[PDB]
Amino acid sequence: VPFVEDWDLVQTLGEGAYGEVQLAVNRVTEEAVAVKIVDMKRCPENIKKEICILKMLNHENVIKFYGHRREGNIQYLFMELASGGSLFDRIEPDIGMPEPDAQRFFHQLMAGVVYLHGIGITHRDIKPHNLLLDERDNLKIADFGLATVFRYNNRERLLNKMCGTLPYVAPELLKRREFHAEPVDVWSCGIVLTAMLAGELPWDQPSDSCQEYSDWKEKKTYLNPWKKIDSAPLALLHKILVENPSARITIPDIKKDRWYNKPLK
Ligand SMILES: COc1cc(C(=O)N2CCC(N3CCN(C)CC3)CC2)ccc1Nc1ncc2c(n1)N(C)c1ccccc1C(=O)N2C
Repeated sequence: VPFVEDWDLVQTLGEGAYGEVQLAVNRVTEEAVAVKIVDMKRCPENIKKEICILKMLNHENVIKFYGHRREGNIQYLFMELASGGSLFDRIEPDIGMPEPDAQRFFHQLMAGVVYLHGIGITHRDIKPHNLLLDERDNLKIADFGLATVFRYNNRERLLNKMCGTLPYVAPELLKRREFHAEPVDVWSCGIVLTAMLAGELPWDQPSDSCQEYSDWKEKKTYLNPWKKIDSAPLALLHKILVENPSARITIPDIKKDRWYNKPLK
């Protein structure tokens, strides 16, 4: 039975490259939090950056950082517990989920992304495994290990590093030497929305050599996953998944969309 200062580490909630996440229970107060354990030896620069960004975050749709402790080579990051687990586990394969549930989660995801963008942070790996749920099914954006600053002192910096998850990544990230941060997070949110409504990802990657990607650019929406999605949400996906990032819809314009504003069950 291991432990750190006043807390005991009681079960493994997830694993991952750098380490694992444990459910941590304060023996005394009985509060329960999640602890991300990282083996600094197994990079120490990387956690310096992650903790720094983590301390900036204060929003109801973003995971909260409570503090940390270095104990020799291991860093313990104390963070909010999302006891409903992941959005990934609410998606039925080949089905999706009810449209009203998808719309609610989409609203919550936009609120968290507008918050991050407004403090000049980009997440860079939005996908259902990184979107967690509290006990009342409120969404929380999680995993800031690839996050970075894109605006500082009111001045934007373009990105150049390749990163993320291929099926969710925007096409400019594969084709351009440097690109703007915000339209890349908007694109990944569009892939999430397709997942929630269809239970299927549309392509392996958004390249000219991928047939499924070519089929979309040729507007063949009688094919899957598109043919499973109602016309109203499909019209929003046509404005998000636009190849040219400067023609792609922005978040203030998403908030004006017809489906975004439709009252549902
Ligand atoms: C009790 O908290 C968690 C539980 C589980 C999990 O295995 N289940 C099993 C099914 C369970 N029920 C759902 C409701 N249903 C009616 C019954 C079944 C939901 C929870 C998964 C994750 C939980 N919480 C959690 N918090 C923060 C993380 C993190 N993980 N990890 C692992 C992360 C994973 C991805 C990205 C970021 C994190 C992370 O940084 N933290 C802090």
